Amino acid sequence: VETFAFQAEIAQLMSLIINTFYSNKEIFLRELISNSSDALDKIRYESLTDPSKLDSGKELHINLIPNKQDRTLTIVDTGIGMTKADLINNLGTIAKSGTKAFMEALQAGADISMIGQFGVGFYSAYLVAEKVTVITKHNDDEQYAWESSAGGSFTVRTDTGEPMGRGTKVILHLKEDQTEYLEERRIKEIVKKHSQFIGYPITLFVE
Amino acid sequence: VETFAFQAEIAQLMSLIINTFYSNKEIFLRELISNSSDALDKIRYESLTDPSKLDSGKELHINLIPNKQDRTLTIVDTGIGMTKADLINNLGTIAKSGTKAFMEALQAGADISMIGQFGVGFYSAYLVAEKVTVITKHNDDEQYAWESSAGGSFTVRTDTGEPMGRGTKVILHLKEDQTEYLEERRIKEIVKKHSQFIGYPITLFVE
Ligand SMILES: CC(C)c1cc(C(=O)N2CCc3ccccc3C2)c(O)cc1O
Ligand SMILES: CC(C)c1cc(C(=O)N2CCc3ccccc3C2)c(O)cc1O
Repeated sequence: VETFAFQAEIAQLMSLIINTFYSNKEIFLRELISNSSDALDKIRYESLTDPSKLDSGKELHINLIPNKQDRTLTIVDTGIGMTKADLINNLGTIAKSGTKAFMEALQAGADISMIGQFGVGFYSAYLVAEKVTVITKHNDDEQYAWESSAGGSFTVRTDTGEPMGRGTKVILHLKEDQTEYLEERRIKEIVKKHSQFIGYPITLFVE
Repeated sequence: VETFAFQAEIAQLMSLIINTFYSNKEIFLRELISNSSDALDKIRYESLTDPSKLDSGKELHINLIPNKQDRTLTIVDTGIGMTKADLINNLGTIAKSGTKAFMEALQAGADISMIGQFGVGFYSAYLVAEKVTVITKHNDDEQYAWESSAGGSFTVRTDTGEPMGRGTKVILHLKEDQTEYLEERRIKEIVKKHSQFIGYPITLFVE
């Protein structure tokens, strides 16, 4: 288990998300699904010119898995996945994101729902989750587990639990008062409201 | 001068944009600026780990250049730019875009303003332009000019006019009835309405 610090501005953004009063939390799901879609776009695109990249799974889809007993909502995709390095650079640093622009926007009148415009939508997970686990598998690396309850750090370790094939799985350990998002009709409502046009099957599992 | 065919679905999307009655054309600028921003994000990001990528220009900005005499609106950025190959793959084929999802969305109630959600916002240029020229320079290639008046094809050639350094320049040869978008106050209005939060300076040139 390796423990890393978030880049300062990331930590600041996370704090903002966790601490700002903002009721319209449901947008977290849209942003996660949107990331999934992007990742699926990427493998689809690369696999045009190299079909062997599908050897780890041809089906391109997104699964939504609620679990009331564990109080978790899991979003799984069969997208391109992330290597260890992608994982650490993309989740722990500003990278190609508009972290700064977002935080500045928030001061100039913008609202949190616009987070996706700035390439940092993943962190909206922290509107509803006390902890977030990201399990990922890229064709070019082994399976890794990223994890963070915020507070300025995250961990990365190899994951030898259930091999995934290829893709990314985001496990949301929900806050106590956010169990709303484990309810079939609530989830259905949100997907219809915000993600009806996504170009990949979205399957909502039942319990 | 090499002449290429658009991938069928691209050609179909372009036709849709050109032929669909849709008054809210001003969104074209938002989408172009958004592409610019993304491209600037990318060079910013790569230049963290390799500062020599800025040798071709350290300033990261977007310029808006109207020209009433030529009836053109030009959008210039100092982003990462595109190689010849990126140019041909990214503008001529579906690539990583949601072209299909967009066109399907349009049938299921979506509207053209949502084009950006599907990674094909560039083509909104054809709401206002009869022709679009894209001049680009990536650190890893020479300067190239892409061009298309739609109708199913585009051309690519080396550009030895004015070297750019690094970046992408989108020249919009406006349709006769769209000279609206050469007016300083109109442009100002649109940038404020749709692109106020972009994280790079946007400079509007005067004539
Ligand atoms: C944890 C967040 C950030 C996240 C990342 C991915 C992912 O694997 N990439 C892989 C690389 C890539 C390439 C293009 C577009 C998006 C992505 C995201 C995903 O599928 C879902 C997610 O919710
Ligand atoms: C003609 C359209 C498509 C377009 C492309 C670019 C561009 O150079 N890339 C370069 C590669 C890249 C990488 C990440 C995000 C966007 C972009 C767009 C741009 O700066 C502006 C544009 O309006």
